[PDB]
Amino acid sequence: APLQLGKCNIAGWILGNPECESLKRSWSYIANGTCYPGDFADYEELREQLSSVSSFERFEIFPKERSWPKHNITRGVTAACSHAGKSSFYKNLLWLTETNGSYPKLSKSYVNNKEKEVLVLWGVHHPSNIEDQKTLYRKENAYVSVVSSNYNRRFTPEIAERPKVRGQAGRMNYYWTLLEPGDTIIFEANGNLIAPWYAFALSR
Repeated sequence: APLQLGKCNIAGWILGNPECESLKRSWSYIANGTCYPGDFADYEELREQLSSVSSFERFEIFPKERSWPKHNITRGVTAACSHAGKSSFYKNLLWLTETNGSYPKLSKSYVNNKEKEVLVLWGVHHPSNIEDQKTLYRKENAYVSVVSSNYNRRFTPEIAERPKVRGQAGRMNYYWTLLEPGDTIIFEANGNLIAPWYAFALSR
């Protein structure tokens, strides 16, 4: 039987758009997208990845309140993702910002210790201007590094004046990779990382 996303699409569901329900289960096919504007890398491949699963589990990959002691985990909400008439954010990601005047370099790793695949999603924030970049990340030049046994990318914030989309001039790109059992993913960044908070374990 199909997975019913109702008002949402796969992007809004899998990122955790606050308007979208967060779920083990299975389905044969899949029947509010990104509340923050941006590009979703490999989106159609992800739709196909998720099209039929035999067990699916949402799990807290990086516990929000215990993982990021040198960064701010609470101001990272936006009117673009509002909920209960208040600013909010994707339920599966975490918008890290500076604390105490600094955004130190972070380094965070996860090993898939399960006996099935793990789907990890993250984002990179692209401010519209350099003043907002400095306000949030305390430096004009930042990087996000994501490495696993078969994935290696370094992301550079693209700062540029852009049309307002859903009220926002900034953007947020979304990315993902899969981890087989025993594979390790490492996040390194000194700004702009929208960190994993919940990830997914699934089987084909």
